[PDB]
Amino acid sequence: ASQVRQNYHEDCEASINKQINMELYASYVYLSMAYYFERDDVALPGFAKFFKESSDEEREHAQTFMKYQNKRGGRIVLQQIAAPSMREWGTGLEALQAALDLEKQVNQSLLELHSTASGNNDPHLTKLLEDEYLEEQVDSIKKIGDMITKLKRAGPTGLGEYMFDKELN
Amino acid sequence: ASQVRQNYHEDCEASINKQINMELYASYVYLSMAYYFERDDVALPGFAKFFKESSDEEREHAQTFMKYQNKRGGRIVLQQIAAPSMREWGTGLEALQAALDLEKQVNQSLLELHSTASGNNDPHLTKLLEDEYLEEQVDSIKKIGDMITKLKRAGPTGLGEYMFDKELN
Amino acid sequence: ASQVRQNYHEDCEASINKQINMELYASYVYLSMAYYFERDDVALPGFAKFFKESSDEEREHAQTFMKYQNKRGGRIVLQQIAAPSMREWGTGLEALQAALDLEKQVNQSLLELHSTASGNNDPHLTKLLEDEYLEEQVDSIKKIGDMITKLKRAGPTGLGEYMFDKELN
Amino acid sequence: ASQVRQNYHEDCEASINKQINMELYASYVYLSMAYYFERDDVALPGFAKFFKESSDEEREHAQTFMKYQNKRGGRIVLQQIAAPSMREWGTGLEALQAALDLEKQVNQSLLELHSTASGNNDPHLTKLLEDEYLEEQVDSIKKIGDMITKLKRAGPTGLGEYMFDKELN
Ligand SMILES: [Cl-]
Ligand SMILES: [Mg+2]
Ligand SMILES: [Mg+2]
Ligand SMILES: [Mg+2]
Ligand SMILES: [Mg+2]
Repeated sequence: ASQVRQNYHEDCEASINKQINMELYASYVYLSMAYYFERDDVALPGFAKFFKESSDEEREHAQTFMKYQNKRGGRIVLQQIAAPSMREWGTGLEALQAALDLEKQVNQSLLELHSTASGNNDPHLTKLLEDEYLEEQVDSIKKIGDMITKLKRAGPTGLGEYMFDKELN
Repeated sequence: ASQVRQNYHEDCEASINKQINMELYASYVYLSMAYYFERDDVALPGFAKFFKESSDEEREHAQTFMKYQNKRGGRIVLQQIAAPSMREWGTGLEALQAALDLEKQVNQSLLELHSTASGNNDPHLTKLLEDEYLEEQVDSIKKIGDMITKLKRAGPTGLGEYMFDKELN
Repeated sequence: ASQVRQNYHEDCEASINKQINMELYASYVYLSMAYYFERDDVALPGFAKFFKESSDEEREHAQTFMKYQNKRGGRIVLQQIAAPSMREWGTGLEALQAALDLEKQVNQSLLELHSTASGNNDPHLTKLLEDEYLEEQVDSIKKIGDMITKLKRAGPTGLGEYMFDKELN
Repeated sequence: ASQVRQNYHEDCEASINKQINMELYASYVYLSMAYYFERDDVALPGFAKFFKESSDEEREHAQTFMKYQNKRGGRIVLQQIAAPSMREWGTGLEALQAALDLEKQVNQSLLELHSTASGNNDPHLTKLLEDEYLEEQVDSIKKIGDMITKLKRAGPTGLGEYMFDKELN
């Protein structure tokens, strides 16, 4: 084992590798959305910027798990990053709804990782998950939920979508 | 011939003079649009400003071709600048659609001159076209396409046109 | 077709989608290398920083192609990003040798795209490739070649690798 | 009991007293190392500085536990600080290896305290341990592991030790 490894269960190590891939996948979904909103026939620059920033944040979250794996003496195993399932994301509202679903899927995986860490009596890992992942995940879900409600109020299509996008920019 | 002339084909020289006239014509079209949008019964100051700036940019493009003709030792031949095809340009959307078509007509002319320059083995001229014209032309076409999509989303008439115009201003 | 599309061949559009994927793959390879060099049993922070920066630059290159696709009215079609071919990259020298080979593979792909663009008489695309890709690619290959020579001189293992890494940091 | 005491188990109080002593001992070990590296026949000022700083940090960790004991209404019971096990610490590498082992021994003790606190349903104490101790302990172990790898690469004796020490200074 690594000279640094202590109290680090193989199941936690393996689950962190799976979570790295999930965060990279989420980053790729948001990158797809960002550039979809820059198509000449879509032209929603506020949505584009929101998803660009979201993509960067998910990549940073993946990198924090990679750093964490090394800190604990685990070994990073990277796998293929699947392309998002659709080429086009529909209306701004449909993209936000897909993002909300994805954020909750990621949250569920993080909570399952927390359960694995707790069951293996790894408080360093439960602290990481609580402070660096679960907190931001709840804030992200709340933000997207607010945005969905605001967009339903404004529009969600036509002038209201145009105005909502401008406030988002 | 001019003491400076070297590798400069008469067909390229003549086509440059045609491009100068086309750019001056485009400048005149956009000047007409700019002041149409300042009529008391139109009153779209964002559209007016957009077309004023566009008119100035096309005049600058014409001047860069005039400077180029002199750099290569060709002789500038200026001709009449045709009146724009319309006295009144309709809605903001109709003006943008006319602008998109004009920008694509200009792009086609520039690409045809690029072909003439390539066929005459004139890389100084292909460089000029690529760097000083074709690049900005694609960016302009993309910008106007985005604007058309945004205006169709906002409006394209009534309150949405009013709001889109303000964002443009 | 898109309202903006002009002189943009479907084969060029498809090849741009391939290049986006290749750039994202290169970004992933360099990300893998960066964190390999942060393992507690590797501990080469100069190499880690070099590959982190390289990863970010390749992702930016991918994003510029995504923006380009939209500018021309093509449609981004993302593909799965393959896993890097190795979990462990060996010595610093072996990683640089792998990077040199990857940079030359990317260069070959860019030159093939350039040939496709030239054969389809698309000077906007040849300009993009020359100015935004081929130039930086030659500079990157020269930099890595220099680094390989310097590391062979210093080391390439032991104290020389330790000292070379410091200079890189 | 103290007027402030609430949900504070006597076993946790006693274990905090043990940890205070362990931290003071670690501080003394690192103080011994620091001055060993300032002997005229050792003369490794980077190692000396690293261990001086480490000694101060361990004393601060002990003081935070003393403050904590008082915050909860426990009573500080100090114990003799044992002499370090060696008068002479050998090579820089041997000292780092001894430090790694000591850091892991302290980590094990902190994890045992965490288990005691968790079993006694004391989340204020688990929070202290996670945030103020376990986090820095993993970072310290990773840093020392990196240093051991770097020193093995550089040297670990002779010129490599001289150069590694300079980088540490
Ligand atoms: Cl006329
Ligand atoms: Mg263990
Ligand atoms: Mg609606
Ligand atoms: Mg065409
Ligand atoms: Mg009580």
